[PDB]
Amino acid sequence: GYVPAVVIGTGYGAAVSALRLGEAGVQTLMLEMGQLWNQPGPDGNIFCGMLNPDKRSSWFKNRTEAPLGSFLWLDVVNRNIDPYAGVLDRVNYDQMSVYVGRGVGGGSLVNGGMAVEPKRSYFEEILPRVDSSEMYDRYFPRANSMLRVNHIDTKWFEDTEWYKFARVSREQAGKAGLGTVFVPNVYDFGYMQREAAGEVPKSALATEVIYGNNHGKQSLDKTYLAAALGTGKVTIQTLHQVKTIRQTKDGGYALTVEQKDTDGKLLATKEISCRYLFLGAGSLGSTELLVRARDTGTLPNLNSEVGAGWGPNGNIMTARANHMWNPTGAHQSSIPALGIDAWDNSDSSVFAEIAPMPAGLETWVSLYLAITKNPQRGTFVYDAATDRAKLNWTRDQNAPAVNAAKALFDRINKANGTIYRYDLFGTQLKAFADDFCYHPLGGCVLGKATDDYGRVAGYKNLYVTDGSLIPGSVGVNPFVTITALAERNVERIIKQDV
Ligand SMILES: Cc1cc2nc3c(=O)[nH]c(=O)nc-3n(C[C@H](O)[C@H](O)[C@H](O)COP(=O)(O)OP(=O)(O)OC[C@H]3O[C@@H](n4c[nH+]c5c(N)ncnc54)[C@H](O)[C@@H]3O)c2cc1C
Repeated sequence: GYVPAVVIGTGYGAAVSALRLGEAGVQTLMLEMGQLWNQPGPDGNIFCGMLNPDKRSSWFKNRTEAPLGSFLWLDVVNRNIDPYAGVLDRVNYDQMSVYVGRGVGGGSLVNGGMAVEPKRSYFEEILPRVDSSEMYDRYFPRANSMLRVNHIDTKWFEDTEWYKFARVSREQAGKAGLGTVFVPNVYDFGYMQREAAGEVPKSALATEVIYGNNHGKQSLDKTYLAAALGTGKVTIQTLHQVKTIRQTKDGGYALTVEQKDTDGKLLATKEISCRYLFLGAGSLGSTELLVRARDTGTLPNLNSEVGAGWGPNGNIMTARANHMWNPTGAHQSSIPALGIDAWDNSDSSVFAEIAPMPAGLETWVSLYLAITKNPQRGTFVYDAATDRAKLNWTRDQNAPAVNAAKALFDRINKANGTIYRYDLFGTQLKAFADDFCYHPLGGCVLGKATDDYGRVAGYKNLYVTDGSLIPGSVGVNPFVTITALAERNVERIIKQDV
């Protein structure tokens, strides 16, 4: 049927949008292709941990996979599984694998919780048409509060075995003249202290994050989406995937929406129409919907920028082998707390999170997820034969990102007399993982495919809200930027359009 506003997806852009729509009195339906994650499973927990993956770990795969960096220790726990509506989706393109969350809350279910504001001078570089004072004065603070960002206690951090891995890389980096920074998070650090004291059920301290956290992590279902539901004007329908979007003859938008069960069986195909349509399906999902709509003729006035301008936030993973006298610990909190900030907006910039590893025994490995400044961009290109967007990104397009990450970590290795690991990513000697992405950005870039508030060019009352808006790079973990931009956008759209 008809509903005034429809929001596609339930990640950061979607959740912000729906809350503010509901507070404005606009009856809003959110359509989420994944599950509402609230049913205890066979182990009594909602989510599987990284040491006990099962079908809940994976969106329609037939075998579990080790977390990137940890195959050498965690392939032993991998098992065949039934394809199921699990929480983490590795989306494979030709030369890039993009990891995304599937469920009510999107990537907030599976992410590391790291809540980082971009450097203002970099924000101003990447989005020169956006008023940066309103962002820093109003919208970043608003996002920080609503997301429930918090800060680790420094004495606890210094003392606990669960962060030895972070302290080891801090000391090594310091020998190279390189500084670290604490990383704010939406995981409750007070709860985490109580986990270490044996006072509450463990989650971060029980090798959970990338398939969800059973405790501690304030994902969007607890924050923005709970508040949106609280308005009395928002509902969420799950296992509902939007397939097509058209402008109806009488105005507004009509959607074809497939309802499936958790085995992927098609239960129904529904038509849902609306006055206001907000896309929050992610960099991948929103862009795919719009490239499909353009190239199959259902939104024929979409512009040529739809699909363009994608980048992986310069994501590169690498690892160093510590000296035997610098063990990183068998017990590593699954939530990172420290990063190395070597980001000065130049082409050598690196912001790298000191990543835990889940093996649970001493490996001497330090793992890092680097964020770099690489101008290369890909394009999503509709394939009408398979009805899919294809991302045309080739691995050599990540050479600038690898080069920047390598130059930084070479400094650390030189200062400490250490070498890289070469065996963490596959059998072939490869120190830098250069064909994954946790932070997809772009495809429907703000001011290119849309106006400066995410209004899709060529259409009225059609909005994009999410990581597809960002021009390929933000220099930090992206969800705070997505959230703050979405706060800015929906406030203006409600005032001017609704
Ligand atoms: C392993 C991992 C670690 C990460 N760690 C961090 C971190 O610590 N800090 C950080 O800042 N970022 C992190 N990220 C990235 C962050 O989660 C991501 O940038 C945001 O979740 C993107 O938000 P969007 O709203 O764009 O989008 P997203 O959160 O991906 O949500 C899109 C939602 O739309 C749903 N959907 C898609 N298509 C459709 C459709 N056609 N119909 C219906 N529903 C649909 C989809 O299932 C999902 O629930 C991480 C991500 C991963 C995968």
